[PDB]
Amino acid sequence: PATASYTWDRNTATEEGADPVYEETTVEVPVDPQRIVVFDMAALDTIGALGGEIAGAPLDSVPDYLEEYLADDAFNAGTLFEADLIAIEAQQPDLIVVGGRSSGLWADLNEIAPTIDLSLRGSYLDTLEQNTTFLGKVLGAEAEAESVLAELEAGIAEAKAAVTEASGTGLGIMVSGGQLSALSPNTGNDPRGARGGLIYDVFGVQPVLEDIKAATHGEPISFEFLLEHDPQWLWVVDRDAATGAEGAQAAKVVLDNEIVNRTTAATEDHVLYLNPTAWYIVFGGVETTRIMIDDVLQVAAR
Repeated sequence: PATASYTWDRNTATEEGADPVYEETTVEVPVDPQRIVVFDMAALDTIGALGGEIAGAPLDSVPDYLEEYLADDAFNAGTLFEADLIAIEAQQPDLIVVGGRSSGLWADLNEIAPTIDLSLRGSYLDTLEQNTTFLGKVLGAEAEAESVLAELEAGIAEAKAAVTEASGTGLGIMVSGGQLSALSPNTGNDPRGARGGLIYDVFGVQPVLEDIKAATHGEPISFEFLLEHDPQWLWVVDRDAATGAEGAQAAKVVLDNEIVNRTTAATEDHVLYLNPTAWYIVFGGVETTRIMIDDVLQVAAR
């Protein structure tokens, strides 16, 4: 009937737009927990992949590829941002897992049952390894955790090889509301920007500019930006697809314009679309990382 001690540097800020202030926190998590409530899809992902089952979750947000890991009678815990604390309290969970968008809900949830925050810390890759190992200990699935990490390391290396063999320069963009935002390699340990940098930081695409963030100003880029710097490969994340934005046109059609069609990437069939839900909503987790690996491996085929 053991517990496992979890200690991390918690962002005490509740807005995710606020300058973080980190404070070390420890929580005693029960081993082999029997009613887990998860708000962070990436933790939901990994818990499923190690053989677990989710008892409660923001159901309206669970991606179809993770739907299978819900309990047959799983209850709705809230949304990605907000908790139904009366429902949850009634449901008497024994472990609650929070992260990212739900990071701020930590203190309220922890009053109900031991809650851990598996927000991204530092490296996407460091987070993948730590969270998966830890959850392994919680679920009594240490062997499975060792195994999926081995698989994921081999898959990631496979994709990096594919990217290297494609060579060239690349640019990651995120389309939202007909607008374009340049993705940039993550500079610093700032975990706000780890997601954008994934394509460069984990998979090794060489950036079209040695300092994209600089040239970008932080402001959206024009179609003319693509044409100017003309990356060999263009990696596209349709953010509106992932968030359920109404009246939004698909990334594909947004990029179907006289300017972009003159781009090297377009004329050479070097525009690759990444899975919006995986790359933008979930961003972490075992099955999600596999989806990423398959997405990157598309360069091999072009």
